[PDB]
Amino acid sequence: STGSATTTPIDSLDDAYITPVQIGTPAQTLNLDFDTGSSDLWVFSSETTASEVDGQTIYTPSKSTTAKLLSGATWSISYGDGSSSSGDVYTDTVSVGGLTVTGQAVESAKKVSSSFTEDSTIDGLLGLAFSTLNTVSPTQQKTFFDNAKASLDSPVFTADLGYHAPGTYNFGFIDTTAYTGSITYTAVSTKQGFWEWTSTGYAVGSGTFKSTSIDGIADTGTTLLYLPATVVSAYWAQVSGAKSSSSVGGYVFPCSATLPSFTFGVGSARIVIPGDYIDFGPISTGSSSCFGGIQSSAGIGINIFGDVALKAAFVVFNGATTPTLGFASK
Ligand code: NA
Repeated sequence: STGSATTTPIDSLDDAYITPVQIGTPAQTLNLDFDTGSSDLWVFSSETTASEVDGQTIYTPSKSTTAKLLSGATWSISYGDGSSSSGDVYTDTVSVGGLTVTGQAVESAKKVSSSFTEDSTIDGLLGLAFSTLNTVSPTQQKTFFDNAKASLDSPVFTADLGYHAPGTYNFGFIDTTAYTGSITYTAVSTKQGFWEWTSTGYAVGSGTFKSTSIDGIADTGTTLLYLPATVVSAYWAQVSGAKSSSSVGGYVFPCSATLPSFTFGVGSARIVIPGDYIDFGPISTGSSSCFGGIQSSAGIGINIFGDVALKAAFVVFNGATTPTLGFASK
């Protein structure tokens, strides 16, 4: 089997991407944030505290003929941005892009933090990291990918995120028309439960490539590119008037600037992030200070290749017995 679903930016900055997901019988379609940096599939629901729901579409298990309470199971998760959610668990039928899993754990939110309530466009998350990070207790649950895997034509999914445009998540096949050149595969460590890999270095603009190992994760649920402070300072030093602002919470730059590209290494291959991808616009409405898309990872404890980096590539998440990542230009 295979599945193919379009993923759409939630706003004009590509802050996140939503993908429609069918849950239950008859189908209830919710727009989920597919997150390769977490392992829970959780949704706004008929159980979510009413004051914490503001425009989201909810899952109502009582209206699904295939829903069953997973008795005694609870979940609670905290993300890198300080947001959180928690609740109870149902099993139900879940379909993505025509690929169906029966008996998927659907984690129903009783509580969500303010950042979730305030984002009316995101109805929940669908985690695609390794199932060792799933928060369900006392019986840990599998991701949608892990449950689908054995049915898939190939044990893979691909992320093809757009810049200011829709893109695609495919399950079970490589679309050889969706990229240019060849795919370069690189080793993955699953020790921390993430799609963790080592980039071979970077360049700023037309500058020379610096060969240096950068361990980090491929995370579709993170908007920005978080890298070591040395790398990030080297980038922003090429932008006149750029500075790190403790008041704003990262590097800002004059909105009048033209940003340089950023290149990262994948083995002997190179992925180029155009400068435009690194502009996240005014810090507040009407400001002439713009927020940068490359930020320091210092204090986060891991480097994160988030959407700024991933949307410059066709990315293969190879879930074979020995997992690997693949990157191609597009
Ligand atoms: Na922000």
